[PDB]
Amino acid sequence: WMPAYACQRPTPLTHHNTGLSEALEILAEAAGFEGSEGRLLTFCRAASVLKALPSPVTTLSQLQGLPHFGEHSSRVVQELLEHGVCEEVERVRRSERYQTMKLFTQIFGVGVKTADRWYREGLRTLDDLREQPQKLTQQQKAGLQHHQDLSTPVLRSDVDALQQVVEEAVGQALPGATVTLTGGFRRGKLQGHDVDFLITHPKEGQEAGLLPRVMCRLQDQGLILYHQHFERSFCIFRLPQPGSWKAVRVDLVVAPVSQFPFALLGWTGSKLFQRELRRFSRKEKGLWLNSHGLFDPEQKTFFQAASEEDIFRHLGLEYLPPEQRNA
DNA sequence: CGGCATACG
DNA sequence: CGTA
DNA sequence: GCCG
Ligand SMILES: O=C([O-])C(=O)[O-]
Ligand SMILES: [Cl-]
Ligand SMILES: [Mn+2]
Ligand SMILES: [Mn+2]
Ligand SMILES: [Mn+2]
Ligand SMILES: [Mn+2]
Ligand SMILES: [Mn+2]
Ligand SMILES: [Mn+2]
Ligand SMILES: [Mn+2]
Ligand code: NA
Repeated sequence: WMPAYACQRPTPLTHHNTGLSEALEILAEAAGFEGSEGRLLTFCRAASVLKALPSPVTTLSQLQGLPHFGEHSSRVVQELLEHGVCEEVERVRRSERYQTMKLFTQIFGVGVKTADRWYREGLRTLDDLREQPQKLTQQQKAGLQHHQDLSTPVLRSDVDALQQVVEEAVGQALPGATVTLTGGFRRGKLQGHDVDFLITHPKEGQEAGLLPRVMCRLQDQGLILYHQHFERSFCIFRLPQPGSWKAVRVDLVVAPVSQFPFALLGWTGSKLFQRELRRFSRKEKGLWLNSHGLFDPEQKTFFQAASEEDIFRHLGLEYLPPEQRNA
């Protein structure tokens, strides 16, 4: 009925089990904060299964046979069905550890391992970090300086304005180069916390060296509040606002046209969808997938793809448009 | 039991 | 280590 | 935590 991999089923952005999936994703996030990547994956996959269902789960019976639902995740759902609340989920939500790790890892430049060390050192608030600035990287300094703006949702109106600015710099850097919106906005999201663009050129090889030229041109237009210094740039952009501006996270990626379908697939997401697609590729088809290509390790050859549709066909999967990849 | 995606900065 |  |  329900296939076991997220890449085998459509998952829309909005669905019929929002509250249940949100609770399982709390437990997934908490597992990640404790270094338990296996438990994180199971809770993420269980949440995703619910997102793919055609109607609301009303009774425990309806979980029988669903993949990734065992004793633990089924108990979470049963408590939510019976009481409207899962005691374990609420305990996590309320915990100082969860709240502080969430706060710290949401900083650009701070991962789980840094947040955990800071937690163990007794630090709890952003102002605690600002009081010891010499212990921060340039990237963390930027993430902390801009943290408030970076916590404010990006709207689709913002995205269209940013895309025009990036296109202008890309056109000067290399006439004929193209700019494609990726990430969650390509999956149909109306808001996000960052904007992603994928840049290529129709003539293989002409894109070499492009990203430095693009960044220099954005920087001299005064639009770059932060960048590293390549084929991936993780920036903070200055975005105009009524009578002011706000900081926005923007990722710029370059790929040659031979790699573009793979890069588009990977950068469009969702994260879980791509992990599941790569898992499926390797475990079920014996092929190795990343955002550069698809490798047959037995013949030692790369698959040529001209489209995302090609890639799904290579893997024997029915095609899913981006708006159904919201695993 | 082992596995859990796979890259770049 | 961080980032996607 | 769950799957094969
Ligand atoms: O930023 C994200 O979450 C994405 O683009 O999928
Ligand atoms: Cl684990
Ligand atoms: Mn348990
Ligand atoms: Mn009860
Ligand atoms: Mn994104
Ligand atoms: Mn991004
Ligand atoms: Mn590359
Ligand atoms: Mn084991
Ligand atoms: Mn375990
Ligand atoms: Na972070």
